[PDB]
Amino acid sequence: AGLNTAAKAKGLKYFGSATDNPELTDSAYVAQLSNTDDFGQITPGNSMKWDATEPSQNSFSFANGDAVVNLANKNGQLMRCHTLVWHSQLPNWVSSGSWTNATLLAAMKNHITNVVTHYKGKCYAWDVVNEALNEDGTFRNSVFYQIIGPAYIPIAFATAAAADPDVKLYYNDYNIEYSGAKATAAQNIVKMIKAYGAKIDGVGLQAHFIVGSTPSQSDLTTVLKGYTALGVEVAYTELDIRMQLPSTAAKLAQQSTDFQGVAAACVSTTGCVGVTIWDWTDKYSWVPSVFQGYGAPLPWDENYVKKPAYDGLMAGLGA
Ligand SMILES: O[C@@H]1[C@@H](O)[C@H](O[C@@H]2CO[C@@H](O)[C@H](O)[C@H]2O)OC[C@H]1O
Ligand SMILES: O[C@@H]1[C@@H](O)[C@H](O[C@@H]2CO[C@H](O)[C@H](O)[C@H]2O)OC[C@H]1O
Ligand SMILES: *[C@@H]1O[C@H](CO)[C@@H](O)[C@H](O)[C@H]1NC(C)=O
Repeated sequence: AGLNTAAKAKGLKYFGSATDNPELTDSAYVAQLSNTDDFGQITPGNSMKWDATEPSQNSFSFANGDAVVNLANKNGQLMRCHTLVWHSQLPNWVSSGSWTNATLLAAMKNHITNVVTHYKGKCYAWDVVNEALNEDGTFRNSVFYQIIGPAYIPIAFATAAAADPDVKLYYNDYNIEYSGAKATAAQNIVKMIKAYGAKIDGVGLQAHFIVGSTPSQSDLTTVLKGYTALGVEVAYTELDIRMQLPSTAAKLAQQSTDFQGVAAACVSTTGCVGVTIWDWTDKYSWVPSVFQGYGAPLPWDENYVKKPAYDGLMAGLGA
C-alpha cells in the first residue's frame, strides 16, 4: 500500500519523513504526512536542536518540539529525535562563551540530561552527536572538540544513556555512506565510544546524495555491513537526492534508480532498521537555499504529486 507498509514487509521498522512546524498548518501536506501507508516515523527538522530547546542557559523550550511529537502520536508514528550535540544551530550563549573543559562539560551534560529526560519514552532513537568528523576523518573543530577534546563524544552518549536507558543512541553524519576515510572514522567513533564504556546503539547515515552521483547499491551495502559488523544497527536518517536544475525526464528517471538502490541496500543489510527522507515534498526541501543550482530532491514534487522516485523506492523495497 505504500513506502512504510513495504518497508515493514521486508523487516524494517519504518519508512519515515522529517517535517517542520510551519508545514503543519498546510492541511494537504499534513494529510499525506499522516498517511501511515507511506510514513511510519517522523523526525523534527529543527525544533529539537539546541537553539530551539535551550535558547538561554538552563532555560529550556519544548513547545515546538512537542508539537511534532503530538502529530506523530496522533498518527501512531514512531519518532526519531534530532539532535543533541552539533556545531550548527547553536545558541549565542554556547558559541560566544568563554569556556573551560569543566564549564562547557557541565553545560553540555545539562543540555543532554534535560532534553533526553523531557522526551523520555517518546523517541525510538536520538542522534546524540551529529557531524563530528571532517572529510579526512579527523575531528571537526567545533566548540565541543576545541574545549573538551575527543571525550566529548562518549561523554555525550553516556549522559544520554543515564537519562533514558531504553532509547537507541545514534551517531549521525553525512558522507559516511560510501567507502573512504570518513566512513572509517565513523566506524572508529563507534569503537571509541565502546572503549570509553559508553553505550552506542546505531549509526545514522544522512544520505544527502546527488542525482547521477549517488553511491552504488554495492558500496552502500558494504558500508552498512561495515557498521552492523560492529554490533550496532544502522539507518538512513536524512535521505534526499538533489538534482542539478532544471528538472528533466531523464534526471527524474536517474533519481528513481538512485533512490531504488538506497532502499535495496537497507533491505539487503540485516540491522538496517529504516529509512527517513528529509521531508517528502520538494516544496519544503532544505536543498535549494543551501546548494545553489540544485533542487527537486524528494519523491513528491512541489504540488504534492509522486515523482518517479516514489516508484524507485517501492521497487527497491521489493514492492
Ligand atoms: O530547515 C533546515 C533543516 O532541514 C536543516 O537540517 C539539517 C540538514 O543537514 C543535515 O546535515 C542536518 O543533520 C540537518 O539537521 O538544517 C538547517 C535548517 O534551515
Ligand atoms: O549542514 C550540512 C551541510 O554542509 C552538508 O553538505 C554535504 C557536503 O558533501 C556533500 O555534497 C553532501 O552531499 C552534502 O550533503 O550536508 C549536510 C549538512 O549537515
Ligand atoms: C575534560 O574532562 C573530562 C573528565 O571530566 C575528560 O574526559 C576530558 O578528556 C577533558 N578534556 C580536556 C581537553 O581536558
